[PDB]
Order: sequence, then structure tokens, then C-alpha cells
Amino acid sequence: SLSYVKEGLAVLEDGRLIYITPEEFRQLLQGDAILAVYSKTCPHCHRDWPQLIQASKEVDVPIVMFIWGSLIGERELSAARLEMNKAGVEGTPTLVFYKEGRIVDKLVGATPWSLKVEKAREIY
Repeated sequence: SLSYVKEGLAVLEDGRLIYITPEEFRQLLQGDAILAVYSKTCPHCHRDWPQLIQASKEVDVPIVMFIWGSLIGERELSAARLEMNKAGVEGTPTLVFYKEGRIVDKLVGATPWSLKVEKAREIY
């Protein structure tokens, strides 16, 4: 359950979380990557979670995660907060698409993983 996921910054790789630093988070966002803006207290993120996990097993581009929860670190938070601003994020979940480090699309709300995979193919 998303409720038992440790909050922080991570990369979701073939369905597995690898926790990262704010530095690596920023680094990954200069290239091709999908940023997932998530929250553990969000019922929509709970619905979407299984779908997002599956998507990570169908695409090659890194899915970078921000997962909000109470014990998130100050710097982890600011790093994510910056990108959430620049992308114009207004709720969760939201996927933000980075190409060569530029924000070029968003997918808002819970969706089946098929729809996430289509958007990735369209863009990468």
C-alpha cells in the first residue's frame, strides 16, 4: 500500500523504489525523465499507485518520484517544490514529462497504466 511507502525522493525502476538525494533528483531532471508528484495522504495517488508501478515496467525512461509524507526532508521538499512550481502542478497525482531537461507535458490524475505508456511513447 502507498501508505507503507517511505516518503522522499526516489526513482521507480522496473517496479522497485531506489531512494535518491536532492542532487541526483535534479541531475535526472536535466535529461529525459518522468516526474511523478505523489502524496501518501492522497486517495487518488493510492488508486494510481499500482498503475504507476506497472508503467515503470513498460518504459525505459526513468520515472522519478516525489512522494510527500510527514517525515520528508527540508531539501528533498524544496527540490520537488521547485519543479512542482515550474510545471504548474495543481494536485496529485501528476506526471510531469521532461525531455532533454525541459518540461513538455503533464498527465493529471489517476489513470490506467496504458495511458501512461502511450504518453511516454508519444514523447520519447
